[PDB]
Amino acid sequence: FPKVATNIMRAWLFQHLTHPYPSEEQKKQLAQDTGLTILQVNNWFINARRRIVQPMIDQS
DNA sequence: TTAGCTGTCA
DNA sequence: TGACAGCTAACG
Repeated sequence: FPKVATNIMRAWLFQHLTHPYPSEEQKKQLAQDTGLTILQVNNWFINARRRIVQPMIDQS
């Protein structure tokens, strides 16, 4: 929900459109850089992939 | 058994 | 768009 939390999560995503699956090291590092919880970080990407990444694939 | 994906509500 | 119950794939 934090406006900042979105930005930090958006960057890594588009910085890894081919491998949008972070590691346990990056998951916590994102959580610390956002203050969110691990579960919050986990769910965000899973939603982001099918709402940000996948739609662009369809357009190709 | 855990990471990830689908379906889905407020 | 952030939640989580439920199903699915990579026997210890």
